Amino acid sequence: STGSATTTPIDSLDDAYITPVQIGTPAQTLNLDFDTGSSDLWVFSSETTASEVDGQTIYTPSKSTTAKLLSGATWSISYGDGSSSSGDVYTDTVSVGGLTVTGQAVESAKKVSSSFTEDSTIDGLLGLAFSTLNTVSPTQQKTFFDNAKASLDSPVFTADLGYHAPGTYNFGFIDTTAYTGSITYTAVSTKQGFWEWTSTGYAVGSGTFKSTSIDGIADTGTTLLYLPATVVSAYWAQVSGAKSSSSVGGYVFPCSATLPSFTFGVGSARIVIPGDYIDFGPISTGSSSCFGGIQSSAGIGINIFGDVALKAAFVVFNGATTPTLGFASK
Repeated sequence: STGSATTTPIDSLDDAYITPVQIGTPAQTLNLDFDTGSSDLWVFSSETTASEVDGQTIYTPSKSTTAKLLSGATWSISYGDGSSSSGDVYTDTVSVGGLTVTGQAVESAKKVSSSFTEDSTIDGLLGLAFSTLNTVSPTQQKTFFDNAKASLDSPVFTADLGYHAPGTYNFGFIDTTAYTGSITYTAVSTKQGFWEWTSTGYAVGSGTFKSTSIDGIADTGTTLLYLPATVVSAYWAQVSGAKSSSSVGGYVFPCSATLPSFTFGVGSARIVIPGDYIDFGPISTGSSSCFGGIQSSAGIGINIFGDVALKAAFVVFNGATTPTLGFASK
């Protein structure tokens, strides 16, 4: 089997991407944030505290003839940005782009933190990291991909995120029309539950490539590119007037700037992030200070190849017995 679904930016800055997902019988379609950095499929629901729902579409398990309470199961997750959610668990039928999993754990939110409430466009998360990170207790549950994998034509999914435009998540096949040149594959460590890999270095603009190992995670659920402070400083030093602002919470730059590209290495191959991908717009409405898309990972504790990086590539999440990651230009 295979599946193919379009993923769409939630706003004009590509702050996140949503993908329609069918849950239950009859189908209830929710727009979920596909997140290769976590492993819970959770949704706003009829059980979510009313004051914490503000415009999201909810899953109502009582209206699904295939929903079953997973008795005694609870979940609770906290993400790197301090956001969180928790609740109980149903199993139900879940379909993405024509690919169907029966008995998928659908984690129903009883509580969500303020940033989730405040984002009316995201109805939940669909985790695509390794199932070892799943938070369901006392019986850990599998991700949608883990459940689908054996049925897929090939045990892979691909992320093809757009810049200020829709893109595609495919399951079970590699669309050879969706990228240019060849796909370069690179090793993955699953030890921390992430799609963790090591970039071979970077360049800023037309500058020379610096060969240096950068361990980090391929994370569609993080907006920006978070890298070591040394790398980030080298980038922003090429932008007149750019500075790290403690009050704003990262590097800002004059909105009048033309940003340089940023290149990262994948083995001997190179992925080029155009300068415009690194512009996240005014820090507040009407400001001439703009927020940068490349930020320091210092104090996160891990480097993160988030959407800013991934959207410059066609990315293969290869779930073979020994997982690997593939990157192609597009």
